[PDB]
Amino acid sequence: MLEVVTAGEPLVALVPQEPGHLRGKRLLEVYVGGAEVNVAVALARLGVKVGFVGRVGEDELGAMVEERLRAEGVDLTHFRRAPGFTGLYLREYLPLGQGRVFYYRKGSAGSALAPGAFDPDYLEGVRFLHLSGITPALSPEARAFSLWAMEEAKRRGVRVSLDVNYRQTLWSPEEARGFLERALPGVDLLFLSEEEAELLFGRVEEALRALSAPEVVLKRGAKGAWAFVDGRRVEGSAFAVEAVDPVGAGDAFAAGYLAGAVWGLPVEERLRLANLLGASVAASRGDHEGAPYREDLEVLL
Amino acid sequence: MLEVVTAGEPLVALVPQEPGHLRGKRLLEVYVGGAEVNVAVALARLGVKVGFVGRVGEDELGAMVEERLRAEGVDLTHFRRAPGFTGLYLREYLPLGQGRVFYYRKGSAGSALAPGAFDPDYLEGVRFLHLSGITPALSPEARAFSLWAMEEAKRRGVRVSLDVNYRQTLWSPEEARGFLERALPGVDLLFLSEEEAELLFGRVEEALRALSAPEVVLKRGAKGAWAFVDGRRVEGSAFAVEAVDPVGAGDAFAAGYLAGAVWGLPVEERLRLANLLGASVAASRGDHEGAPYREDLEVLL
Amino acid sequence: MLEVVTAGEPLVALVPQEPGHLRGKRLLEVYVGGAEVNVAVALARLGVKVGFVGRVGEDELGAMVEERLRAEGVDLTHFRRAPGFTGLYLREYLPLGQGRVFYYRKGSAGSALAPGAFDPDYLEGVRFLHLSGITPALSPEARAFSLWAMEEAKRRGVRVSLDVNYRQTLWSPEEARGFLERALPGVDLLFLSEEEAELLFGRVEEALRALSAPEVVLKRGAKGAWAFVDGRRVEGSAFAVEAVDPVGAGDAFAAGYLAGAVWGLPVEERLRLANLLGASVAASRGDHEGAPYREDLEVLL
Amino acid sequence: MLEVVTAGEPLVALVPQEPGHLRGKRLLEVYVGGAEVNVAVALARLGVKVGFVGRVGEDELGAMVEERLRAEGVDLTHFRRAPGFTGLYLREYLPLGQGRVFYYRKGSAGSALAPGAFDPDYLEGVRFLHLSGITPALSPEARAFSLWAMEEAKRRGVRVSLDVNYRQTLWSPEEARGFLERALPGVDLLFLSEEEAELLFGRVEEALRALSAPEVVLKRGAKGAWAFVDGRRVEGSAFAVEAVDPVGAGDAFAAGYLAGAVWGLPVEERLRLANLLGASVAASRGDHEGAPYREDLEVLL
Amino acid sequence: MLEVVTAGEPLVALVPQEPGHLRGKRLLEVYVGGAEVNVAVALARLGVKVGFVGRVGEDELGAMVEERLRAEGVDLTHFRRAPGFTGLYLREYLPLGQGRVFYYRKGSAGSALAPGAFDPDYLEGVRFLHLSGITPALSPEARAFSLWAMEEAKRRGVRVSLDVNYRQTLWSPEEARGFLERALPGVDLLFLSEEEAELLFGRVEEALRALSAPEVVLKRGAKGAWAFVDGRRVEGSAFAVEAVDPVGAGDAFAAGYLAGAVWGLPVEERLRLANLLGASVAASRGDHEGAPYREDLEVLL
Amino acid sequence: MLEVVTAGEPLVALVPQEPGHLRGKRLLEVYVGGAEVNVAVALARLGVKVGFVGRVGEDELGAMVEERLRAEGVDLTHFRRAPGFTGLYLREYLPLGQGRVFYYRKGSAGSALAPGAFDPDYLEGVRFLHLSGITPALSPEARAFSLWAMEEAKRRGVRVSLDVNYRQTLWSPEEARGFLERALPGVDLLFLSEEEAELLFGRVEEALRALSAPEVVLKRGAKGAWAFVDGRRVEGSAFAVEAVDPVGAGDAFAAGYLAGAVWGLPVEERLRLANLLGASVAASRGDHEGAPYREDLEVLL
Repeated sequence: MLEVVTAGEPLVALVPQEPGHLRGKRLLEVYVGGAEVNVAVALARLGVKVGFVGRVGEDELGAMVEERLRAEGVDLTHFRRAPGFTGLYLREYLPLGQGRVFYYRKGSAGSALAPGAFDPDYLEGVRFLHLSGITPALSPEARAFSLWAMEEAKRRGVRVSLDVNYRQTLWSPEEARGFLERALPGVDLLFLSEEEAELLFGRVEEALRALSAPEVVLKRGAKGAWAFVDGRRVEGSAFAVEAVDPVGAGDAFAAGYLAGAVWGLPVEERLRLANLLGASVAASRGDHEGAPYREDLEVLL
Repeated sequence: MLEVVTAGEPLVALVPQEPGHLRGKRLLEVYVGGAEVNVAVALARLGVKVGFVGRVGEDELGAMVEERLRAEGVDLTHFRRAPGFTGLYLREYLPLGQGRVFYYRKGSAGSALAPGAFDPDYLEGVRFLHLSGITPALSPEARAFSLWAMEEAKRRGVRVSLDVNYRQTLWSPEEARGFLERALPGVDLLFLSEEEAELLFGRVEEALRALSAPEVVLKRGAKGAWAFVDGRRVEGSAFAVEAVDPVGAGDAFAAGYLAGAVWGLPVEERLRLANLLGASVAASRGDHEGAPYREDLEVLL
Repeated sequence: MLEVVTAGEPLVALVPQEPGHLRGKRLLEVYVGGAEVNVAVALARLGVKVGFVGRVGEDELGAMVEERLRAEGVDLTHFRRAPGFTGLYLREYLPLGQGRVFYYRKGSAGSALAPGAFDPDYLEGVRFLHLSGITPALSPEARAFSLWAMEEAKRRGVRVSLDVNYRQTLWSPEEARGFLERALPGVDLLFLSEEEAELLFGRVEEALRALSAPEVVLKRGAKGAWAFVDGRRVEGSAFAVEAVDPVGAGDAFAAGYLAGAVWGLPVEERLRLANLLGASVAASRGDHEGAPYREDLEVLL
Repeated sequence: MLEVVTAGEPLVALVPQEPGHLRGKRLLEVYVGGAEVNVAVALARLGVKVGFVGRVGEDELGAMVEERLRAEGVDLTHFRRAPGFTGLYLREYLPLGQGRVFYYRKGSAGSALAPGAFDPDYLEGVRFLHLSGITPALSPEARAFSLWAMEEAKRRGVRVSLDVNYRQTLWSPEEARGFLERALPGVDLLFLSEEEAELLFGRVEEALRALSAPEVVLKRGAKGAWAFVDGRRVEGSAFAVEAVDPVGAGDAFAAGYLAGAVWGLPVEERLRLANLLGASVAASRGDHEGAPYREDLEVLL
Repeated sequence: MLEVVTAGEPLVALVPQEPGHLRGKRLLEVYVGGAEVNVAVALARLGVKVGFVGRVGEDELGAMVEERLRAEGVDLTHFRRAPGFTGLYLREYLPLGQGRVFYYRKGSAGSALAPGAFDPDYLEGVRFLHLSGITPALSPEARAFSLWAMEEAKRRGVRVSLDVNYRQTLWSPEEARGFLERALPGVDLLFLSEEEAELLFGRVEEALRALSAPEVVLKRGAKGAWAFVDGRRVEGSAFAVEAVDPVGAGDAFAAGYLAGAVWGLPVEERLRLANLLGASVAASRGDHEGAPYREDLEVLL
Repeated sequence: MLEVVTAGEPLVALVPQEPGHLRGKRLLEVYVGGAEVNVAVALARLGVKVGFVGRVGEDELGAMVEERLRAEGVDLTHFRRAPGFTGLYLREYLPLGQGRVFYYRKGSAGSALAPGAFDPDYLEGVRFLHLSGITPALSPEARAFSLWAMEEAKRRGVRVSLDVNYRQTLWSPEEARGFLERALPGVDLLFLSEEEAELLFGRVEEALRALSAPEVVLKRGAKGAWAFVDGRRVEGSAFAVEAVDPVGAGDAFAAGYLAGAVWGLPVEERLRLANLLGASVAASRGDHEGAPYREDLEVLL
């Protein structure tokens, strides 16, 4: 039976082979991305039974997303290609660290996701229901899907895990705050960035007051991160590793935390695991390339 | 002074390095494409003074299209980057020959082209205004621009050259037929393929009565091509070369025919030149990569 | 329910990117191969429900073979990674056509296959059990498994399909002849090439009297192929396409013929389908890369 | 006349182009490896007259090993391809530093090497006879070859240089200790790792007591290294350079030490040279790629 | 109207893809280089109106230099291909940092440049005239061109910017001192390296006495740099970034300083800008690849 | 003892990876070339004991040429690196077939060859001395060396083989004719192409009366070739293979003919062998890459 269920819109990533302006590249690398897609893959590689709910288009790029989700062993009971196109995006990372991203996903098959996008009995028996703030920001339907989804998960006695992921492209801090204001009641585990808390609440403190979920994980760059359970406040191991491709590192972190949770580990081990996946992904090119496999944690253990 | 002026929506092409399904590729080559862009660059390489009218987005792909046109020596007096994104498309050529394309250009800055897009006096003293049937098919504003453009060209004694290029993606054979029947009177040089004639008029014979422009060039696959000028029907040289990447060959063909015209060469030479350009492009990867330079026609001469 | 079940030793292929001696290559491409693996993946792409029975080692190459089969949708109920290593082989295609292969598979986890390797009830309700003459040649345990397998299939009314594939590396024409003469009674569909018939029976005529299975398909290079069913001899379509990487073409051929059979198509269509699959693979690099997807036969239809 | 003679089994290395699990790679880089092979190449590039004794198979990979040994100028009086195959291996280096290695060398032509594998008069006049602990661990014949070899070198008044190289794949710490226990009497220069001394003697101290050769070089990660001559104990320059591909760095270190010795340099210069080669190789991909040439030491001098 | 005019000889750079001796490479990357060429491109990318004076050969490499200068938007009123060849050079960067360069430019079309190489009225209205010490060292004609050029720039009320660039391949410290001794009277902005001052004057102090131009910029490795205006001595921000390809970093630095000057910025902002471009280029492979575009400075601002 | 001795200027070839103008390539492949070098390596691969006489510069490209010759087993007794640089050249093959070359070899260490370049006694006991018409064309010193060389060879009863290879770059058909008329008496085996005969004597008929050497082989494109020996005219096998990289094919042809001669094979076999070598090279990239190994002629036999 499923331990984790994540949902969202998968994307195909087009990245250059090295630093530099995208305008000067003549070759691009292809990867499968998407916040929840990255989390599903990372969990799946760790031995966690995960299911992914979503849609891709009936095109070559959608077929690519599906092969990857299937090769990795994700459950696609409610994942399928459907009329429409698969969204993609282009990334470029500049010499001195100032990167930029371009989207071609507006109106894609996967951006659809409306309430009822799958069968709620799927969630039955599942430990977690992970979502990302990107999804509800895609369209009104998705914003509705999100709420419906976590509500149907609560109704199933399933913990809701949410990764804020404030995408300024999708919506303004106001709408973001709005959704959160409405969604927060049902979140059990909330993943937040210091910059997000600060960009949506003024300071990394106010935010910690407002968004008071049973468990909050505040990621703070290379300065470890703090996990807030039982009013207590555990700090995480900072990392002195330099970023190869920092895209997807936050997704990996979230996945490592969930894996630890799903495996009933103390908050310290959950944090140690979170940035262990986060660091691995940050250390590799691609969105979730670098995510460690079960057998790997075992050996380093 | 300019001899030719083209106009349309530039596109960035993403192409795998060898045959096979796109779902399995991990690398894509980047090329600057677009029917009119391809003609402009080919003419520019042959030494014909050419200007391209159009828009790209204010992103990295748009900047890429601009440096390309600039590097080739295309006049961009009325070409510029504007708010919005640059359209792109993916290509795939299957082992046995069956190909497929995927577009990500809907709502791009380039498909905006509406009447009055450039200063008409730009066309003054110009020999040819070149357009593609792809342009009016992008939208009603582009369909209008098309007509307005040749109207302004005709008003200035500028020969109007039109490459049908029927794209089933954009419109139906009816709307295509509709646009044609309306635009034909302003056309002086019509480039047409057999399939289109049949796909739009039943047979390569009826299409020729209906679409009777002052000079009509009918491409016939490797069976050469026929040039209908002055009740006369010049037959072109058939070529025995295998297509590497046939995509931009028709444009290279028209461009060579135009260069031949702009130079006032006999129909026999325009065809020879047209077939030459088309083959060099067909034998190369990319949309217009492979198009020869004047110095090449000098030597081969 | 499964329609076809294949079984054998998977192999990882290492191939240079262009012709030339292997001693001079600095780069090798990695592909998943294996006669039966190739058939399974081709059928899986055509929508035929197929299961592969076999073992790989508990290494990185074995994990690679497994994700591939999983990504393609091959049932692996009885396929798994086991102690030992995964066999691999290097390939080399010389400029003028003379090729050479090098094997590193002796004692691999995959060449273990012995009688009872899987639960026989797996074959229940299955249309075909596919095997290759390469399998029984790997070892006496594999030679036994082979016979046991088809015995179990026949006992279940499952049609037994066998691709001779005489590998001089593994055994002599005598042992090959010996195995054949013993296995033939349990065979319903025999795929054979002219060279093998001659290399094992003197001439492509004697081999046909001796090896008289209910349905025998004799591949004849580019001279098409003959299908001998019901005293009838259907001749196949000859193809005029140049081999890029001929290696996995025979398997693609059998797979298409099997898909045609599983779909209950006339011998003419099985051959058309078999020749189609074989050509698409021959025109591509890799062992089974190039094999078409059902959606391709839909369109070409 | 020869200054140094090394012997062992050459291997061909298959490495991915970047970090990551071998299972996800589709391209591999080819290199010539083997402990003693790496030492022979490094010495040869420094101007030291070196001979290499060994065998490769009569295959493309063996031809590759020979071209490399010959291109570099090693003496192959007793090196030749012989019936059988050339051994190979696959390496993979994980994002966070946990690498793994897979072998396909068991039963290779080069694993043969039995006593008398060459003509002992070859050693006559030679300063050193370098061997690696990998060789005697390959087979009983090789274990015999080793002892025979250094015995025939002593009998020739040739110093024996041995690099422990404890390969846990070849044999257990017990057998390792055994061989050393028997071999130690004839070793003049022994190269040891701190981890080895610790893994075979409990602590980097006990080992220093037991293995008391006229000269021992204890490599200690990036913490320089200690050279033990005349009861004295010289320490080596630590290095603050990060590992690109640390494979073969120990071989390079050994080669630089021998080059210094062979050139009659004080123990400090021998150590400075040792980690100068070690650092160069560690700084490059491949097994011995990066080994500096004579002219290089000269310039930095 | 032009803000900056630079002149010299463009070169085509052949660099390996990674560290290592050029002798072992089998693939080389192609780039457009040349001290003044690099400066012109960097200025052009920043929005500064720049013109480049020079010559390339009538070969494929010259056509490549011109496309790049044109794509980037440099003014080529006085730049053209002319009978003769385009110079090239090969670079190699060793594992531990000891690189080497090989030239094939002697007698190239661009090495010509004699007094009158262009029309002095071109300089009219221009803020700066940048030159590099490489040019006058190429030939007697060029040495003459330099003096003539800056003299004609002074006569036009144009500030002369000179980057010493002591190339020991072109001339000895004596001839270098000579030219400077004669040229110094007309230099307004002189760019100097600490090693140069030291290699041509004994110590970074004497040099500062002798070469007393209205403004001198002394580059000091990663130790920032000092700008000397009004007897005052401003220091520059040191940088803790490691060199990817340090070739052209000095040109980029010079360009950033000029851009700041051309934009009337205080000496601190000129220095901040100088090493901002310098660092970007040092951070990328190629000669001027990595040079930032206008829009980039804006965003980081 | 040596059977053949070649001599000339080695060259390093830089070639793009696919057809197209050189101005647009960003990557170049590196190959060791040189008419005589190509012959030497081909013979060396076929097992013919061969020595190459020549010089390269003391740079990285020269070291590259040397390791190549050494790796192939070419005797370099009189080959060495000397002050100066190694010549290189760029190549470009256009889509439709029109090719162009660019040289950077003037004044190289290799074009120094003057009379007395090696010890004449080196030629003793040697079957053939092979030279190319390219050599005497490099300079008067090389033109002298050429004559001196064959004079010394003839004085030793060594057969002199000469491949005209008329290079319009080096000299005119008159100077070529002049050198020929003077050298011909010392020639025993003359390799000539039809174009050269016509380009130097009007028609492939006159050239044969004038240039009447003991054995003349006239290459005739794909129309095979004629071998004129003993008033007899053996016609060679025409080949129906498409040129991949035709550049070094003529040398591969001569080399095979020479190997055939050195082995004392009938003219029919020399031609068969010559055509075989030429085709294998024509079908491969590089100057002499593709040339077969003896073990290949063994198997194809």
